[PDB]
This record gives sequence, structure tokens and C-alpha cells, in this order.
Amino acid sequence: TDTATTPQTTDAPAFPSNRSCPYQLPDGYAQLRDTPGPLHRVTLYDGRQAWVVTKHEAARKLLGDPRLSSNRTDDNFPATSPAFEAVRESPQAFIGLDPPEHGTRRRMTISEFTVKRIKGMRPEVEEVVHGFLDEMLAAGPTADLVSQFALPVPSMVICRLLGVPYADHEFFQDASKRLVQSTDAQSALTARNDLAGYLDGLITQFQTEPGAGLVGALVADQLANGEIDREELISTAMLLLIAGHETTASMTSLSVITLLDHPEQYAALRADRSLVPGAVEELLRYLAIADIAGGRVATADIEVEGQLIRAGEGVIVVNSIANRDGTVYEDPDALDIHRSARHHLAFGFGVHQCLGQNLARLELEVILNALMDRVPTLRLAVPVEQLVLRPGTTIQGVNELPVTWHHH
Ligand code: HEM
Ligand SMILES: O=C(O)Cc1ccccc1Nc1c(Cl)cccc1Cl
Repeated sequence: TDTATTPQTTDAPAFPSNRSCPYQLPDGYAQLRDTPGPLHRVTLYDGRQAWVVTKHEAARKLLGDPRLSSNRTDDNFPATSPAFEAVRESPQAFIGLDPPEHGTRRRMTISEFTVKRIKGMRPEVEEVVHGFLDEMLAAGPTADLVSQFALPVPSMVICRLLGVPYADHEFFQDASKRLVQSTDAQSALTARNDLAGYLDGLITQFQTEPGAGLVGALVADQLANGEIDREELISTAMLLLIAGHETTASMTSLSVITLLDHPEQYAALRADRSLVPGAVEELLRYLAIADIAGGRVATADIEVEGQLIRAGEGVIVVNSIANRDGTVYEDPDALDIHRSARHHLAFGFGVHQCLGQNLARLELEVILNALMDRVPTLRLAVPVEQLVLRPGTTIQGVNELPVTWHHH
């Protein structure tokens, strides 16, 4: 059988790409960033072509365009790995809904994420952060920052918000990781079913004995009024549980790696804590850990600066690339905790903009202040070159981060 004997250059490169450095664009993404025009063709894992959005203002425009639907069950939604077919087959939380249905479900959860509520959560967050730090610092001279700090902290916080008992954390933390990091459909489906069966039992328990937290409130109110389906409640709680776990944990580990590679800026941050909120925004822009959250499908033709998105085409708004748009962020590939990182897209834009964004901002501020206060000598226990980054088909991050510090 004959083989390929011609040049292999394509104008639709394979997407997504994997990071080789935790805080820099994959080489292929830098190329997309540099090509003029808002859109570029890519080839997804199964050979199907899709569009990516690579510029900041076009990304805002298209995330705001109701002709780009968030319906993951659509046959033309841009799947980036075989594991996505698990979500195409499963019931949908409001992240997969379009207006008006999106708003009726999202509004059932917003009361837990208001600015006033986030402010009232600071003592619990600080207590949780410092508690896990107490344990880690006492347990040995080295640690895995991920399993001992980065993951348990947001896990405990989101479980309190939801009413999910932390006694079961080994089970649902493992199931959350399996679902988010699954590479095939069968392991994704099993992880989803594991969480679904758990949450289903929690719902019945709350119907017997009304419970705390957001799940308790949805059971007692919207579910008892038929305003949400039981299966929808499960999907909604599952989305909040997984996002509340995995996103902040990834930001924590990648922020530590990044700050230790920029010691001048880390030292400036320690000397002036009023810089921490701005540094968190810059880290969000720079690390942009959730490109997998940009998929859309066109329900009508859309004209974009001379290019045409046709009805039925998949579109991925790649916020990591849009966040490196030099017409918005001067010298976009430089970390600068003093820059204005305003208007970044790490949380999206428009009706689906991250519900948890200010909880995440609170958590990362408390976490960075606590690391600088309690472990100012924190350092990586292995070279950055020995770390293993997750692939571009999931939330960016590291699954293990060996660290050490000065003893007690
Ligand atoms: C820590 C950093 C985080 C990042 C970078 C991030 C990123 C994102 C992005 C980019 C979207 C837009 C998805 C889209 O347009 O389809 C989104 C939506 C969402 N995020 Fe976050 N997220 C973070 C933390 C959290 C946390 C802590 C929660 C807590 C529950 C959360 C819950 C949600 C929900 C429910 C949505 C769907 C909003 C909607 O569809 O209306 N996220 N997130
Ligand atoms: O988005 C979903 O429906 C669930 C899901 C599963 C695996 C990986 C990511 C996600 N969602 C997701 C998104 Cl789209 C953005 C931020 C955080 C999370 Cl957990």
C-alpha cells in the first residue's frame, strides 16, 4: 500500500494542542494567534473541520451572538475528544442551554454566588485554606501540592455551598477527576453515572429530611414545584461540583509554578499584598485553563469580517489565544502582575460567563496570601521539566506537583 509522498503542511491544523510549558501557548496556538483574521480552520480528533476564534474582540462578539448555540446534544457540536460523546448523550445543565431556558435554570443557582454571599464566605475559605496548610506543613518535609492542598480546599468549599457531605470526598473527588480527564467515552460515562447515582440518593434524602446548601434548596423549592426535573437537578449539581473542584485547583497549582518561574514578580507580590487581586486577574488571563469551555454550533449563517460561519458548523472560542491578543494586552506573552488584565476571557463573556468567577477570585486571593504568609520558602521539589501537564482536551493543569520548604 502506497503512503504519503507529498508535503504535509495543512491550513487546518489538528486541534486542540498540548501545552509543553504551563504558562505559554502551545506552538500551534502561537501560530493561530499570529495569523490575521478572527477565525481559523482546524481539524478535530475525528477528522471533522471546525472554526476557532483567535482574536479578543471577535471572541466577545461571537460569545454574545445568539446564533452560536451552546447545545452539546447537537450532532454538529464540536467534540474535541471521544469522551465528549458522553456529554452529547447525557442530560444537560444550563451550560448547555440557550436562552430562554438557560436563564430559568441559571437563576435557580445565582443566589449562592452573589458578591454579598462570596464576601460572607471569606472566613470559611480562610479557615479551610489554613487548615489544609496546617496539615500539609506538619505531615512531612515534602508534599504533593495537588492532592494535599490545591484540590481539597476548593472541594470542601464547594461541597459546603452545595450541601454535599465531605465525608464522601474520596468517592466524588475520584469520580470528578475521572470524568473531567477521561479520554474515552466509556470511562467518562461510568464516572458520570457514578456521580449521578450519588446525587440521586442525596436528593431523596433531602426529600425525607430537608437539607442545607444549594442542593437542599433546589429539592425543597424548584423540584417540589416541578420547575426543574430531577435529572436536571442532578446535572446542575454535578456541573457545580466538578467546576468548583477542578478549576480552582488547577489555577492554584499552575499559579505556583508560574510565580516561582517569575521570582521578581512573586517577591513584589509578597511585599505589597494590595497587588494580589490584580495578580490573580493576570494569572487568570495568562493561564486561561478552560479552552475546553468555548465550543459552540452555528444555527444560522454568521458573517465575521469577510469570513462566513455556515449553519451547522462548529466553532470553538479559544480564550487562551484571545487572551494573548497584543491589540488588547501589550506584550501579551509576558507575565506582568502590574498590567491591566481587565476584559480578559478566561471566564468567557455574555450569558454563559462563569457563574463561579468571583468565588474563584476569592479562593485564589486567600490561597496566594496564605502561601506567602505561611510558606514563604515554598519551592518545587523537582525541576519544571519533570512535571507532566494535562493534554489540551481537558482543563489545563498538573496532576502532581512535588513541593518542599523550610522545616518548622
Ligand atoms: C477557577 C477558575 C475558573 C475558570 C477559568 C472558569 C472558566 C469558565 C468558562 C470559560 C466558562 C464559560 C463556558 C461557556 O461559555 O460555555 C465557565 C462557565 C461556568 N463556570 Fe466557571 N471557571 C472557573 C471557576 C468556576 C467555579 C469555582 C465554579 C463553581 C461552581 C464555576 C462554575 C461555572 C458554571 C456553572 C458555568 C456555566 C455558566 C453558564 O452556562 O451560565 N466555575 N467557567
Ligand atoms: O462542561 C460540562 O458539561 C462538564 C465538564 C466536563 C469535563 C470537563 C469540563 C467540564 N465543564 C467545565 C467547563 Cl465547560 C468550564 C469550566 C469548568 C468545567 Cl468543569
